[PDB]
Amino acid sequence: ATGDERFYAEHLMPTLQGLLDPESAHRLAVRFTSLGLLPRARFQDSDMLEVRVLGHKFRNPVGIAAGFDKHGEAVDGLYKMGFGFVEIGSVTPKPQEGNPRPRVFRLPEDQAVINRYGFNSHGLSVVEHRLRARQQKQAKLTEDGLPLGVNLGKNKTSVDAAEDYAEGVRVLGPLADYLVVNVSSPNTAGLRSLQGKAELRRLLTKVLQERDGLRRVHRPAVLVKIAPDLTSQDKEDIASVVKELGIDGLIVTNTTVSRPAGLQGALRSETGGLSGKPLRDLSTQTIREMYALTQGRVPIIGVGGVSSGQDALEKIRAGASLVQLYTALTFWGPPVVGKVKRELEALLKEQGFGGVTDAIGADHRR
Ligand SMILES: Cc1cc2nc3c(=O)[nH]c(=O)nc-3n(C[C@H](O)[C@H](O)[C@H](O)COP(=O)(O)O)c2cc1C
Ligand SMILES: Cc1cc(NC(=O)c2c(O)nn3ccccc23)c(C(C)C)cc1Oc1ccccc1
Ligand SMILES: O=C(O)c1cc(=O)[nH]c(=O)[nH]1
Repeated sequence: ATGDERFYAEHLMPTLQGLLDPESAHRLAVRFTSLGLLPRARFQDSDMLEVRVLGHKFRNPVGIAAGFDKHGEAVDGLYKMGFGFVEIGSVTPKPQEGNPRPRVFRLPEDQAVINRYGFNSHGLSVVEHRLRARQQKQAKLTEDGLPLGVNLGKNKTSVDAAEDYAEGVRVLGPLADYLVVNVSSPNTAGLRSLQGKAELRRLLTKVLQERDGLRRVHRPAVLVKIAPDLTSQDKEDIASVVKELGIDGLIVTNTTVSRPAGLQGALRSETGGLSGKPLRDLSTQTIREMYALTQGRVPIIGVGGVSSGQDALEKIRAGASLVQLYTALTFWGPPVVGKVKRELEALLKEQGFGGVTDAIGADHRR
């Protein structure tokens, strides 16, 4: 536990959060990150944290989840924070404002957040030019083990979701190491309902056709991001279509529209997706189920409620090859990234694993 770690968690972050509502704080965090105004990330990544998956090398398995850098403004500052990979978005085809404010809420007693941003997005064209301005720098980062993902959304007024996602593949696919199709945002009408098995097969067939049409060095992996709120039938159907079509991986999970018993925050009954600690074990159980339904042959990125090495390793043993976090960054600040990495390496050694790779799916072999 470095000095920075306790100072940020016990003094600095609680003070700033006391002065700034969550949306204003989010905006200032993006600005400061984009300018490089961050503490020293001292942790050096060891060989045991390296993972090779989705056609790329990841120097460590801890990424920043979608929704923090929605518009691609802070990618290099996020690598400087120590993340092994960065995912931007969600990005919609046209710019759109999102839902009226207030639309973000903190539940500090639960280590949780509720949000109904509604896909506020600068749009594909603005994000395209931002990534083009650093495209070759990113190629060098990716070669050195720091890949980039892009998360694709749809506009609120769209009549055909599949054409929204196709446009995103055509415009940002050539700039991404992997693309994400959300079947799971809680704050757009009809989005998650993209589950009708034949409809989902139609959607993903069109996405993969568009992807396969891109030139070889600009052809990304394609992943599906799902909610934790699916029925057992929904999960069976998703696993089936994913294997049938050759989808490259899954992200598990988005926020939940459930409200687990025991939440204490005054704002627990606000509409929106809940993230952070109340989501942690629901997300881990969804990883465990999707890994089994796909026979361990489809890489999973595990996400929901991760703030320690134990949280990360539980998801890896359940089936994740990589993990992401977001809500913990908002309460701990930048030092949380090195904390998770240091604790994960210690636990791997304690449990007798040679590295991250040896622990993926290990609970299923017991
Ligand atoms: C404020 C906020 C905005 C988010 N926006 C997006 C988004 O645009 N697209 C997406 O796929 N997930 C979005 N997410 C979900 C996260 O990517 C992640 O799946 C979820 O928050 C669980 O991780 P966590 O508990 O570590 O925060 C958002 C989450 C939060 C808290
Ligand atoms: C990494 C980070 C995050 C945040 N905060 C948020 O992002 C945030 C929040 O506070 N609530 N929230 C709800 C939904 C979504 C986001 C949020 C803040 C604010 C408290 C200013 C600062 C941050 O970086 C620092 C901290 C110290 C020194 C240098 C950089
Ligand atoms: O409201 C959004 O933009 C949003 C919130 C969230 O939790 N997940 C997502 O995919 N989008």
